[PDB]
Amino acid sequence: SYQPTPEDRFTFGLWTVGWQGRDPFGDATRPALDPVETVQRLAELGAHGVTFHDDDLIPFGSSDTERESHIKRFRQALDATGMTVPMATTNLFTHPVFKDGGFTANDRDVRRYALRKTIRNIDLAVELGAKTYVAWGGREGAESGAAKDVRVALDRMKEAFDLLGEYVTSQGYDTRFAIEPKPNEPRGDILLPTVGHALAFIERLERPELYGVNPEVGHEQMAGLNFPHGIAQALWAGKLFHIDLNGQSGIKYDQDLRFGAGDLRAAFWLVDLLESAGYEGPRHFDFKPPRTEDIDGVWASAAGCMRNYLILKERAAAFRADPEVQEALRASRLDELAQPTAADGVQELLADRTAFEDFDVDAAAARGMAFERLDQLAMDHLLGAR
Amino acid sequence: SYQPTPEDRFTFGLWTVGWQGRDPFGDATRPALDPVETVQRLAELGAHGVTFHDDDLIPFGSSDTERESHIKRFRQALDATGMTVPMATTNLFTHPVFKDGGFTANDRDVRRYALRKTIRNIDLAVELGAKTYVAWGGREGAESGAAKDVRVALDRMKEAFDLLGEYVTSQGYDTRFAIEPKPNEPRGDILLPTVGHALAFIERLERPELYGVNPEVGHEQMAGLNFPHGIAQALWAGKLFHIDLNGQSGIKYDQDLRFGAGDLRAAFWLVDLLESAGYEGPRHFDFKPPRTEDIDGVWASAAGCMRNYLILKERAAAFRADPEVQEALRASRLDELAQPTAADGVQELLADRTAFEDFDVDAAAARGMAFERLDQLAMDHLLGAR
Amino acid sequence: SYQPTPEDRFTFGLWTVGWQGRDPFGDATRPALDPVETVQRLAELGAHGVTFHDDDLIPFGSSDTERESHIKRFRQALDATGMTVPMATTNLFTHPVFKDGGFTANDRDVRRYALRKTIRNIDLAVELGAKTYVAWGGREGAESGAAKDVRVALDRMKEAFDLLGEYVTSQGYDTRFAIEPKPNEPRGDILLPTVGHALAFIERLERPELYGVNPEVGHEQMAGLNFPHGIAQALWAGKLFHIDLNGQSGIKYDQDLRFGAGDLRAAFWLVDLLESAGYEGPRHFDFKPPRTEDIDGVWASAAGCMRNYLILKERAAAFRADPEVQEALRASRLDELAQPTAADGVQELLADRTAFEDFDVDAAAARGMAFERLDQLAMDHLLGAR
Amino acid sequence: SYQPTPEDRFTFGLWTVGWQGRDPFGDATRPALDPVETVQRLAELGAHGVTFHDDDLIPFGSSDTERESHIKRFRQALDATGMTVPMATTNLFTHPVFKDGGFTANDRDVRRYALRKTIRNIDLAVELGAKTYVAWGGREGAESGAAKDVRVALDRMKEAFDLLGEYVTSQGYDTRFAIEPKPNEPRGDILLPTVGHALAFIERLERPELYGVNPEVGHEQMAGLNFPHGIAQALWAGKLFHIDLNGQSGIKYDQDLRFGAGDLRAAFWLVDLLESAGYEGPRHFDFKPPRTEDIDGVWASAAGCMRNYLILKERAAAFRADPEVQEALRASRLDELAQPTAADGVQELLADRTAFEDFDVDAAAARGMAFERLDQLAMDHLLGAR
Ligand SMILES: O=C[C@H](O)[C@@H](O)[C@H](O)[C@H](O)CO
Ligand SMILES: O=C[C@H](O)[C@@H](O)[C@H](O)[C@H](O)CO
Ligand SMILES: O=C[C@H](O)[C@@H](O)[C@H](O)[C@H](O)CO
Ligand SMILES: O=C[C@H](O)[C@@H](O)[C@H](O)[C@H](O)CO
Ligand SMILES: [Mg+2]
Ligand SMILES: [Mg+2]
Ligand SMILES: [Mg+2]
Ligand SMILES: [Mg+2]
Ligand SMILES: [Mg+2]
Ligand SMILES: [Mg+2]
Ligand SMILES: [Mg+2]
Ligand SMILES: [Mg+2]
Repeated sequence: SYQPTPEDRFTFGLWTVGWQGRDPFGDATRPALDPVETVQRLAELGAHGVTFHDDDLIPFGSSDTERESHIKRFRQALDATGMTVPMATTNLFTHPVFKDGGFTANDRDVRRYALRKTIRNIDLAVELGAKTYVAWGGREGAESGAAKDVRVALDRMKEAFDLLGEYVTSQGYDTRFAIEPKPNEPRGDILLPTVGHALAFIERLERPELYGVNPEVGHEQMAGLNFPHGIAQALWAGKLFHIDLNGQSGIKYDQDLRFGAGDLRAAFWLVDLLESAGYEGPRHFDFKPPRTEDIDGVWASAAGCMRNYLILKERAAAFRADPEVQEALRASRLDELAQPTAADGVQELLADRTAFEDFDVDAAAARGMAFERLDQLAMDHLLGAR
Repeated sequence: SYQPTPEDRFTFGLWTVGWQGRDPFGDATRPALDPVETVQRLAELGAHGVTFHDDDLIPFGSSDTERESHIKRFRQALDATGMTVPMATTNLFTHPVFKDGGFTANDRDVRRYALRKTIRNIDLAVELGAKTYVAWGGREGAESGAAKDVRVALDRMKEAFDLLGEYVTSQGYDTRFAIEPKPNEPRGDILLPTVGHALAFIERLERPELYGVNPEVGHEQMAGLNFPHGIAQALWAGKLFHIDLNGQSGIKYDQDLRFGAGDLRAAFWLVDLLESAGYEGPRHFDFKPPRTEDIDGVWASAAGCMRNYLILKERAAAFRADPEVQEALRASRLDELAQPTAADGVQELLADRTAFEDFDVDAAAARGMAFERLDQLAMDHLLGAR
Repeated sequence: SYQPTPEDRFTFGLWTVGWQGRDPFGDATRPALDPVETVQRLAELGAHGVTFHDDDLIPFGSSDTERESHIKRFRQALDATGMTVPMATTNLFTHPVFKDGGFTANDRDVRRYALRKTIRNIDLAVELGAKTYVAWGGREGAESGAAKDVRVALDRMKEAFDLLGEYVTSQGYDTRFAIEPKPNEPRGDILLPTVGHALAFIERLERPELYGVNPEVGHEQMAGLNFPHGIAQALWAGKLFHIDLNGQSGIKYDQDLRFGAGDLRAAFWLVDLLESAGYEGPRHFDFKPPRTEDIDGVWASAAGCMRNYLILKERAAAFRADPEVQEALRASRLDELAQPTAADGVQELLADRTAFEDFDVDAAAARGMAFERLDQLAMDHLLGAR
Repeated sequence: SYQPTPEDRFTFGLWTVGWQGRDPFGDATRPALDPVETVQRLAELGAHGVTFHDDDLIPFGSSDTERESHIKRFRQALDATGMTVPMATTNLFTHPVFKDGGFTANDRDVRRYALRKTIRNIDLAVELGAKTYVAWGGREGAESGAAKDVRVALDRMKEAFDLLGEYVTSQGYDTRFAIEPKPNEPRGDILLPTVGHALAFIERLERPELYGVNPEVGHEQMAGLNFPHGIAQALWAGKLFHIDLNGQSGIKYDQDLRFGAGDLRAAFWLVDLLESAGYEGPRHFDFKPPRTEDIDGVWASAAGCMRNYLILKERAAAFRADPEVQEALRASRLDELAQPTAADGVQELLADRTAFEDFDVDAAAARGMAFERLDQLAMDHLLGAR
């Protein structure tokens, strides 16, 4: 049964189990966690690696001697546990200088400072082993319409990601970027609000191949969108470089519940998709243990993230492996969807009378899709009533 | 003041003022309108053109002799009024044969029939003068997770749009396609749910240049997204081929209120963007006069669509033309957003100590953005209190 | 196994399995079902009874001979199967005359007609043995602000329910009313939009005890509310007279999915609540088999409604029965929540220095609620991982 | 012009212009404001009064000497400006001890502490002349289903309000309570989530007449509800004791934009309602100047709150005063809505053949409501296009 292994590739941010509980209406309920303690406890839980924002590891404002003490300590913990660092990112949202954005701040000097802060952390991420560098532009956007010309801000956003592509190319680094979309919060509306908007943006950059997406369950659900559908389009585009797993219960503030909570059936269809498409990147949890919890509650919430992924993996595997489900898929013509519509081109199609002139539209309209039966088989597998 | 002219390029679908009032809980409240009567009345209201789905003009199932009677009659009305037909589209949603989709139906023969129905109407649209052919895949999607493999459905969707690109290319037609996104309704989740998802999809087609988007105000608002922001990204990508104007009051069923209703400030920021970016396509209204109205109420609702666009155009023009607003934009550093972040490349940026080492982060953090003052000037212009 | 029997009190509307699949963008995909055939197919499935709108049983406009003939063949089917009719309701939304409302229509003659149509069906409901009479005011509301004065509409809505209470009291009928709330659709905004608004309104009627609520899963979820929370307040108020069970996947158009679909964890906490509070009314399913389905998919969807309630009942019962869960509830102090705050009274609380001046606020702040461990035990029980 | 004077009853919380800009992803961008400076800058702006949470005026944990000193300098500022204190409230959400609630915390000692903290501030509110005492239960609720038994929590919530009613009655205080509803944030789901739920709960308290509601624009809009509709029901119930005015752009995190921003047409229909129903309470602004702003942007945002109410008051007044609008209201039969449906009574309605057996349902169905023309006249008046 459900014990995490290194092969499950479960990772967690320093900021997830390290969340102190501070929210818009309340102070911290927990003490700050030491990164070294977090690496050790996560290694004991069966996680494979940890990720970080620069300001999680090195206190904003640290002198270069305090910086290397922090880095050194962290790296001894990693080396002692065998924990990996698959991804890293920059905090371009906490400090008041980023109140109007990092890469798309109206003030040019803030945009330059944002880029220098990011490059300093790309060098660190690369020596720690990170292959993905995430960008969450949480402050890029607006609360009012004339505060941001969005066509000019997209020029500044393209310009910042192109300069970053330039830099990693000239250094010969093997890192790839993954843009993390979110529709709103903390800005009234955030630029590149969904997976689709981030995908389309990448196609306009100088080096498209260096950039993919880091979609998060709760973010797409804050726009009422189907997260497994958005992940299937990112996989179809070859751009799912990383993923953030957690839970969200509707269109409201961003909750970051542990994975499995929130929309449980969407979590099931997501694990089924990730596992049958053979996604091989980290299964990263970007969640917040509720501020009602003490530190024992924090590790119970982190353990529940992994446990729920493994139960859903087991149930999805059993659903697809079941002969009855395989027969129900044929009955709903999922095999026929995999056949080309018109492989002999549009002239064969135009000549075929059975495709239009002689098509019996009413016989075809009367065929049932048998979708409810197939979805109740999926419901029975998820609940273990099969 | 606010009289529609031909230069305003206002157009309406046959199905908008022709909506009979039928909804999921109620029967029709109005009689069916004759297309000829609609062309004449819209021409009297000051509209520039009309659009149509094939089944609006020619009754589904018409023999080829009844088809040409309908077409002939319509074309005499257009010719008598000088009304244009800038866009046309296919109905791939009403008939029960399309219950699981047109282009991405699981049944291969339905997908072939969908493509033949569409090509027949592209030929008609081209001889009537349409330069844009819209595709709204209202039935492409699902209510349950195993009913549609979305990666395979995107293959079938790419395949259908590529066959259509093939066909118009081989015929030498000057039509371009515009995909119309919608997140849900009538399917639980519709494929390519937002402007961003449709933009990203286009980049994967064989002939990307033939395809753009037809975004609709209320559709992006059904996902709680900022519609002026999504339009600015489609304009930045060079893909705003057409637009559908109406109103929506929140995340709920698709209302199609007349333009100006619903989110009035978003309507203001949309007209400001369309007018200052010099969009030159039709201002098309895809709206439904509420079923509470009789035919006099239908033409009053259609007239209100145009009237509201012209009042907002006038207010947005006055906002941007005001010296005080121009001064407030400089104060919020909207001019500095138009300056390149690092035009002398990443090595100049890396060497600049003022960009990091010597950057006074606290002086910069303390600068106010002056955004509330600028937005209250915009509020005063919209309300005519300035 | 999970076989329904009439002992489980499962009931279905004639309009549910009977929906023909017509939606805002599509025509019917199924033929009309004969009520007699519905009564015996539902009896075969293990249902306990059926409910109806007047217009589901007797076609609008039937002559009295035709009316009596429909009632006759229906009642014969009831007698033959042992099926009961627990509830009935009026259709005050389909006919065009109800386009601005039934009870709160601006036209006074339509409000009188709405009342006569309802009274006629109350007499029939009582003859068939219905104990609850539902009123869903789906047309009471507005799309625009000046169209409905809402304080005056609530006077007309109170007036209508007061006259229906006077009528059944004069007749000595044992029937009570249950108001069914819905936030929107088919009107832009519907009056009494949630459970709370309907509960508050009832306290203003002349005979408050004759009226309760008939909440529906998907309706409260269309406003992003927690449906188990809404039901606990209705049960706390002693007003849960009936309940409509189905599924909804978020804030969008009203889907009416089969129960168990949509928010599955909310369905689990709902069955946990109804079963532990000892609700004794009908478990009524107001759902629509998707229009993708044929008649065999209709009965599979209906059967799935009952199966899912019975699986969730079993898991909720096993959860509450588990000693480890019972121990986790004590650790989270749910036993202390049941203790009175200040049964000693106000002056004793004011004299209690340990309640304020000597309360150690930091020792209390430091106690973790242990809610994540508890919620993961609930997750394990729902998935059958114990 | 639109200059506020104290005659307009505009009031502001100390926590509003006083917000320092700390949010879930960011630190403060503004220094703390001294209450004394807020009182005189707001008096200069034309405000009538200020409101407070205990912890806004007296820092949590102040010794009684420090407490009295804070109250002293505040009261001196009040006396010097002629500013009033119409309302006050308790902070039962910021301190970590309130992480699972104040009045419905699972820990009994915290619920007693919550009551003592509130009573202490009721005595201070009454001394400063407050007539309304608001209770916003922002921590009463849950993120998971078994963490809070909601029927027992509502017994504890009733118990707490009953004891506060007993306390002010024994003291002979002339102060009434107003419950402030909010659907979520900071808890996953908050108890009494909307106006209707709070209204329904009040009818179960021991002294219902001591309690009403303090609805907030953005809170009801976080559940997609019509705020003018919610306010008309509270006014119909005689329970609108206070109101919080601000803006919200849809269903997402609570934004607290300045009034007039967000849904501008809902702000117009809200001022129309408050002004035509003769609401006489404070027009209170509970908003947050965006963290992008400096202290000058704080006072511009505050001034904009008042300016927008005064512009919308003028347009709503001109709308209702227009003979053409008065004629349009008669055409839409808003005068007939005010007529009793059946003042002749139930048996006369039953004997009226014109109400049913001789009602021409198709002539009534054919009458248009003329609501679009009416709504466009309201649009013209709001935009000043007449
Ligand atoms: O909602 C907030 C974001 O998801 C944030 O937590 C990012 O994940 C982090 O900045 C790394 O990308
Ligand atoms: O919401 C429905 C769609 O917007 C529909 O009305 C399309 O506009 C039409 O099929 C032409 O594209
Ligand atoms: O969403 C609509 C309602 O659920 C409606 O169908 C009612 O259930 C019916 O009028 C009788 O109860
Ligand atoms: O969104 C939160 C509430 O608006 C809160 O700030 C209340 O207004 C305050 O506790 C006193 O009324
Ligand atoms: Mg998040
Ligand atoms: Mg994330
Ligand atoms: Mg629409
Ligand atoms: Mg459209
Ligand atoms: Mg429903
Ligand atoms: Mg119902
Ligand atoms: Mg708020
Ligand atoms: Mg408030």
